[PDB]
Amino acid sequence: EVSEEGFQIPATITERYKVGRTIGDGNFAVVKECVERSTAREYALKIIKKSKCRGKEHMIQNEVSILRRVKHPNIVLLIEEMDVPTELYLVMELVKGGDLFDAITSTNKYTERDASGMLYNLASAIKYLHSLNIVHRDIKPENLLVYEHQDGSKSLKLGDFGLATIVDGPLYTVCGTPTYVAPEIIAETGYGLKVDIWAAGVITYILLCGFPPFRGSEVLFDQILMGQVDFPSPYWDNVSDSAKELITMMLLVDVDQRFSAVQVLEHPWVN
Ligand SMILES: Nc1ncnc2c1ncn2[C@@H]1O[C@H](COP(=O)(O)OP(N)(=O)O)[C@@H](O)[C@H]1O
Ligand SMILES: [Mg+2]
Repeated sequence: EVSEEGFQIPATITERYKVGRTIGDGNFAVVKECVERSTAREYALKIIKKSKCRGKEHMIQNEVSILRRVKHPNIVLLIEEMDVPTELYLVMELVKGGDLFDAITSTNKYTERDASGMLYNLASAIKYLHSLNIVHRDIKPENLLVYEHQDGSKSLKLGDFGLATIVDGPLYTVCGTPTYVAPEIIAETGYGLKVDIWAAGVITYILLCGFPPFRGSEVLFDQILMGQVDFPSPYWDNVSDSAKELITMMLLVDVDQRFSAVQVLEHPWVN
């Protein structure tokens, strides 16, 4: 069985799953809808194209090592994995509401009730990862999935563990998306778990006004290193002081003063 992209879907996958349409894509993966034949239950099939070397070998990947460990309602669950020489197949929980990048483009901005609930979901996921010493390093809207409840309410689920790792002393790899990257990453002075809180702070800021706190014009990186968070008029005039205070504590350049996920969850705006 060959997909439209040319993927040679393993026999064991096609035996138990009916592979459907592409529901999402990224730089490294193609994600499809699929249906477990025995139950008619829907799942997502994530297909990761592995990095090729000279010769017949392919480079090894880290994502499954982290995904196997993580089980939380605000994290996309891994169901099964199938490694073949050229690609890796991941059967995951299907999140029918799509991603937060498309949601933000469609809706523009959110109410404080909606944004606070979304931050509670994200900070809940981060608290759980940080309890396991796992830093995600790629928290941003395209990696957040919108779960739609039977009553119409929504919850966020964190996905894409492609850059995730274990923090056992400071990390130095410069990685991430400029809009969401913590100043200590760009500064190359050593970073840890709280780069995820900075990313969450940037997302919360975007949810309430529709644009990021550091937009640049070099100026972008200088803005991030200085960390001056502005709440410009009229866009932020009707937003509460409580929301602004929490976003400020999440976007502190001083990592020791910056909130932990626990401190975010304890803040009155998310309670
Ligand atoms: N489990 C899932 N359920 C529904 N859609 C999913 C999904 N996992 C991923 N997606 C969609 O596929 C896109 C890319 O998947 P992701 O895991 O982020 O791959 P990547 N590393 O290439 O960026 C996501 O932005 C989202 O639109
Ligand atoms: Mg992604």
